[PDB]
Amino acid sequence: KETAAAKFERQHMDSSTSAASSSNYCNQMMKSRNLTKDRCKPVNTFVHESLADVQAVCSQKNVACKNGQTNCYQSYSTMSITDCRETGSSKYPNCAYKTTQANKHIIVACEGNPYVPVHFDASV
Ligand SMILES: [Cl-]
Ligand SMILES: [Cl-]
Ligand SMILES: [Cl-]
Ligand SMILES: [Cl-]
Repeated sequence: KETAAAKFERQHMDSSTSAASSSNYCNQMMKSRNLTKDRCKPVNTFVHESLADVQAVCSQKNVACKNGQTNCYQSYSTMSITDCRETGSSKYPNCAYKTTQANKHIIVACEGNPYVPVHFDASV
């Protein structure tokens, strides 16, 4: 089974580009990160910063998560992110995604020792 920290890395980190390069970024990344294997994941955000900068958010502003848990943290700075969301013509397979690049604060839930990101809650 994948650990929660590893699953967060695979689903949410893309330190290899500074930003989505084109409209097809999401179709390509959602496929390569295996998020369209047995079903199309509906919504998924990739963060374009180093893994270290994203992990460091767990020591930044503590805020509530949408579900009410209190282990969420909001980055002090805005980060380059790309939101990937299925469009209307999307249908497993042939998943299809809209790519929206933005620079915003990220909110993640943290857990463990080391205390690292395990869920992406939202961006602001
Ligand atoms: Cl793994
Ligand atoms: Cl791990
Ligand atoms: Cl997400
Ligand atoms: Cl990096």
